[PDB]
Amino acid sequence: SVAGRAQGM
Repeated sequence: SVAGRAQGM
């Protein structure tokens, strides 16, 4: 999900 890039990991 995009939540993986929400922080940049």
